[PDB]
Amino acid sequence: FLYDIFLKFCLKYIDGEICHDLFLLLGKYNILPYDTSNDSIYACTNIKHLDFINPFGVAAGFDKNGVCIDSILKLGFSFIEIGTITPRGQTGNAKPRIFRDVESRSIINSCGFNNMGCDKVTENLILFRKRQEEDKLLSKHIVGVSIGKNKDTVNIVDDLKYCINKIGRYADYIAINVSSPNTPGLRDNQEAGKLKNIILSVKEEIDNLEKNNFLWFNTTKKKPLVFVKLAPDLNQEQKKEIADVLLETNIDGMIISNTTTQINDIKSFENKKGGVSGAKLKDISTKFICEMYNYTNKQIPIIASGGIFSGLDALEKIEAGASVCQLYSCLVFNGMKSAVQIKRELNHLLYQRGYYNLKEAIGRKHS
Ligand SMILES: Cc1cc2nc3c(=O)[nH]c(=O)nc-3n(C[C@H](O)[C@H](O)[C@H](O)COP(=O)(O)O)c2cc1C
Ligand SMILES: Cc1nnc2c3ccccc3c(N3CCc4ccccc4C3)nn12
Ligand SMILES: O=C(O)c1cc(=O)[nH]c(=O)[nH]1
Repeated sequence: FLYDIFLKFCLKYIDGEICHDLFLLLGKYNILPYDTSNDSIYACTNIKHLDFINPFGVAAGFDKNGVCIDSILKLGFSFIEIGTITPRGQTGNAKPRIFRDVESRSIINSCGFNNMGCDKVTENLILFRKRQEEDKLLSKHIVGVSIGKNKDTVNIVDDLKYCINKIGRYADYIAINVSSPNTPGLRDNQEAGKLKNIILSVKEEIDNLEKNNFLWFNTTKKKPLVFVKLAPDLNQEQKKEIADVLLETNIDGMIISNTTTQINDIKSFENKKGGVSGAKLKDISTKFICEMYNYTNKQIPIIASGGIFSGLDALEKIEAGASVCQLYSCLVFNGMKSAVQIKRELNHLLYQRGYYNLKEAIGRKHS
């Protein structure tokens, strides 16, 4: 209630990234609210060995620098994708680079990987991983890392392999961000051939950490899984071309999806630069989940992202083929209550539809 009144005022009177930097500060000093519950095993999901306590996690770009991991996870989430991280720190693009429409529940952003750099973020994860040893309440909470490239870097691979060698020992999973619209020429890395080299080189570098170098100082105590974040602005030819790469390279998951450049039906996001996230992306990401779940013949697990605000929105994703649901615009528009309400909303529906558990619902639309 206290943070909900304050968030409403924030959305209508204070700048989007000031708000964002303000709440993250109230997180680093552990004064954000808490969601206490062991979470019903009813909603338990998994991607290989990654055991999620609940199907809801916080998507990348929220805790870019991993300075707020404990307080964000303590809001009722099972996992956090920290990043996107780049080898060297970046100030990103010119501000204001975050805008929101309340009536249509959407966000437009041209951040351009604003982060402290892989080395500083690694130290921030080391400190959370050290806390995770003493604090038992965060021992089953997964932390993923989204790895990217610096603006001026011509060879994406060198940057991705750099990131692995520093933060790889502390990640439960590594997300390859090849879908940023604010990093010039990055979506060109989603092309079948390039992505095949990317995934393989990234997987070789994770494998090499184990070959060359207690070691896995993460939740799993195992080597990080590899996920790729895909852009919704692709043709059917590319989406199927990618599927063959993901099936052959054996990617451990695929995050569907990132922000869109296609949504131009928002009047307040007209001449603002960046990708649109929120309630407008909802249907676009679900159909991309659907397409990819059948282009990859149900083999590659899916991490849903794009317009998830409710239990019905969450079930829509799970049934399309999603194993986990990633949040972002829900935390922005609905506030701190997001994961409490959405777990509750979903559990009501899982019972109402008659599923014994969540794992029974994954891809049941295609049944
Ligand atoms: C301000 C902002 C920054 C973002 N930065 C990143 C990022 O660094 N890496 C990433 O993979 N996604 C990033 N995203 C995309 C989110 O992870 C998410 O996929 C997107 O917001 C769509 O989900 P939503 O509709 O639930 O918000 C960003 C989104 C916003 C609004
Ligand atoms: C209000 C508001 N107007 N714009 C934004 C915004 C923009 C980008 C990312 C997050 C947020 C955000 N959240 C609100 C929820 C939350 C929870 C934990 C840690 C930080 C935050 C910040 N609140 N917010
Ligand atoms: O850092 C950004 O600007 C960014 C990255 C990403 O993957 N998606 C997004 O919309 N913004």
